[PDB]
Amino acid sequence: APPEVLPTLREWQGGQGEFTLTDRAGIVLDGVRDSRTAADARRFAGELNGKASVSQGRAARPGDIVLRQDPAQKGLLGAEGYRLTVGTRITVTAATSTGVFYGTRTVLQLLNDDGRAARGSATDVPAYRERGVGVCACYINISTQWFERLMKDMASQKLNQLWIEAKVKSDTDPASAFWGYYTKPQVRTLVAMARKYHIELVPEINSPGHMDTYLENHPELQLKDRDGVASPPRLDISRPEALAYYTSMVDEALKVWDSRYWHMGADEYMIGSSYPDYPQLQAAARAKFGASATPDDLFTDFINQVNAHVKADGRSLRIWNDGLAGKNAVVPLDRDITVEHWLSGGSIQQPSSLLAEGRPVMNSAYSLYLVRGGFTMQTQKLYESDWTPLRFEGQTLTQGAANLTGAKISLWPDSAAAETENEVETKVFMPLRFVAQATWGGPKPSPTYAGFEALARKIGHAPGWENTDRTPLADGTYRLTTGAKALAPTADAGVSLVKNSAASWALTATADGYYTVRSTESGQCLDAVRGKKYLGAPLEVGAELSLANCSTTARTQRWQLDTGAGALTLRNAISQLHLTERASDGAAVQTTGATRLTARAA
Ligand SMILES: CC(=O)N[C@@H]1[C@@H](O[C@@H]2O[C@H](CO)[C@H](O)[C@H](O)[C@H]2O)[C@@H](O)[C@@H](CO)O[C@@H]1O
Repeated sequence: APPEVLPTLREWQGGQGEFTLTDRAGIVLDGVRDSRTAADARRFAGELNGKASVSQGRAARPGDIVLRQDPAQKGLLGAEGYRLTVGTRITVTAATSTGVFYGTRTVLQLLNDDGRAARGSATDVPAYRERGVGVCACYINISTQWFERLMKDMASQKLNQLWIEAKVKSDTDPASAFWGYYTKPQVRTLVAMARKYHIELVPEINSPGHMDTYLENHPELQLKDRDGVASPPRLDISRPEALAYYTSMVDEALKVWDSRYWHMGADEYMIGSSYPDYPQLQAAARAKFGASATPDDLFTDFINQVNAHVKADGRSLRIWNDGLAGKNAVVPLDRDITVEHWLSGGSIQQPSSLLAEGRPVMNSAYSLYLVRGGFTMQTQKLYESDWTPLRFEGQTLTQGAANLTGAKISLWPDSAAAETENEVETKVFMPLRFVAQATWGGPKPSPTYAGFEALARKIGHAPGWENTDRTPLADGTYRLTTGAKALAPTADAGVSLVKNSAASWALTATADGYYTVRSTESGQCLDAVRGKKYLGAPLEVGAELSLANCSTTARTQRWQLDTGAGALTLRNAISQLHLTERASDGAAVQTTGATRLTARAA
């Protein structure tokens, strides 16, 4: 029988007998020297969580796990595939560091229960080259700790691509640097994680619309209608300053992400009925592309100019598909632009038509979305329907195509205060295994979804997934102090740090890894409801915290306890800002710094 591993092996030639892992076992690297494979192999020893260790100075022998990097196997194993033999040693042979790494992901699952594995062999090569999760970390901020956990689980399931839409805190354009954002050091930590776990990051700055996270303080870059009224999320692609601004931000972002791909988004610029309100678009289209040109030609030209820009720096461009609707009769989309297909309908170009242009096409179906406060993909029905990347929105291919790159699930924060990142982490568990399985492309693991879920939950998270303590305080009543000031209810539902206050708080852990923080004196819960909102979330740095009637559904009343130096800081689950004493008046406000609080039972 094939081993019960996920994703499944493309095949399995079973024999009788078993391999048994002992304490004296070596991990032996006896192919080409590769410092990345070696570093991976040292981490792998720890992930196995027994006493096996990397050997040096000897040949492979019975009992070893052998990791053999042989570039001459590329024609059989590709860039990511490996050969696995389980006999009286385990041998993983691959052409690349990544193929060895994926072989080790299988070995972890084979040996988890009792250190024994059934004998046999497999050539295990992925069916698709892009096997993805996408996270829109926009408006809100999604913690780097959450991303590290996701990437470990992705790697454990041989997923290899992480799309991230996020805003780098900008030195190029400081007027865009309003929360949420990632600092450049934080982005570099994500880059390092992805290198460790053999994931390719694919960053996006959406354009030329959906730019309200950049253009808020740039009224001069916002598109204006016939009457001068601004469309705040949109650049005016008829003007030279649009491209100049956009490529300046791309260039800054590529310096930190250092990715091979750039995703510019390029969703539909506006509905067709809106073009008459911006007659500069048709005018510029005609000016540049002739009497027959339409605004869609201008839009596609904008994309092709970004293409030229990023190609000059050795990168490749990707876009969404929904602005490709057969209306750009003069200016075709450059055929080396990867199209990620998520939406069908109307005259939106079909996947078959895109693939016939010879360009790369990824399946990013709507049906594989997770949305805060909204749509949840139907993992069970998809599994039962034997979903593959051939199953696009609006069109099933019956024949494969080499330029179909693969597929990804996508995690969106539309109602950003409706669900916490920890809730989303729970929700994505089975989606992740589903997409890993469908894109790696081996035999279906179980005829039933129940069997697949059971297996996936038995295998569980990657080794060492946990990277935080979610419950560092016993539930109870505490004074929360900084010097001789204690957090307390103050005027007008406010909360301040108050000298010699006796005020105390009931802290109670929640199911999703946070705490509610409830006034002993008032009975009201610590909340974030004041200041500017984006997607319903209180994202204003400097906004006052306040007290409100305790509500289980108010995710803004959930607080993460970040610990350090015998103290804690309180991070709002939704805003991801920390409780901070405001110097002028002692008010508790939310900032990207923090006030350290000592918890004293009380
Ligand atoms: C064009 C469109 O409707 N796209 C939808 C997604 O839009 C993204 O929304 C996020 C905010 O959550 C951000 O503004 C991105 O730039 C934007 O592309 C998104 O709403 C998803 C999920 O509902 O649906 C469409 O893909």
